[PDB]
Amino acid sequence: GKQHVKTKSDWVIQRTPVDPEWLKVYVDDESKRLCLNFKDSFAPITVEVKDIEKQIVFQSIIFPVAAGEYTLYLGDLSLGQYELYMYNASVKVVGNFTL
Amino acid sequence: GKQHVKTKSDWVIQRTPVDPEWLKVYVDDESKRLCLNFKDSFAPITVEVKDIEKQIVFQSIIFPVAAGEYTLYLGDLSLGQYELYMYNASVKVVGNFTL
Repeated sequence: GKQHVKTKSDWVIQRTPVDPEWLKVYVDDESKRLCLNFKDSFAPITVEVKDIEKQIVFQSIIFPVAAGEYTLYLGDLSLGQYELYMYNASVKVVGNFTL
Repeated sequence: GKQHVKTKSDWVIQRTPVDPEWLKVYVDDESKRLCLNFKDSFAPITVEVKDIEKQIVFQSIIFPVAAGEYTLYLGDLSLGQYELYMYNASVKVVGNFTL
């Protein structure tokens, strides 16, 4: 029948310096796209974009199941200054950009 | 055009103890199933099972895109004693079980 397997977890990330370039984010202000390039796969991460009046104007969850480029579509946004906030249990990422 | 957005990452996980029950592993020796229950979503993780001669008898990548239970079928395996090893860039997990 069904039995618990006693496991031990070694969180190597807690003793391993992280690559400053694990994530590279770009904005294309012509096509109104955000491009997120992950060097390795990663846990799902929530992406929020906030305007100058603190309105959340875009929210999505990205599933980086493989290394490579993930695109987010910001076509519905006005021009202006935006804050990018990405988060999950492991990391919080902040940046700013203009459309 | 396309412009780099400077981002600052805060790796919360590097300074935060992780719930020892983040992952619960079970084995059903009748159905020859391994069951992996994640409390939260997680990065893709490689699952390897080794026999007493250290032959790798099962190897697969799991994609824990949502919290919940993931099942792996071990029908190819003999009755016997096995070592479990699961790993990605962030964690290594070890346990042992019987079929």
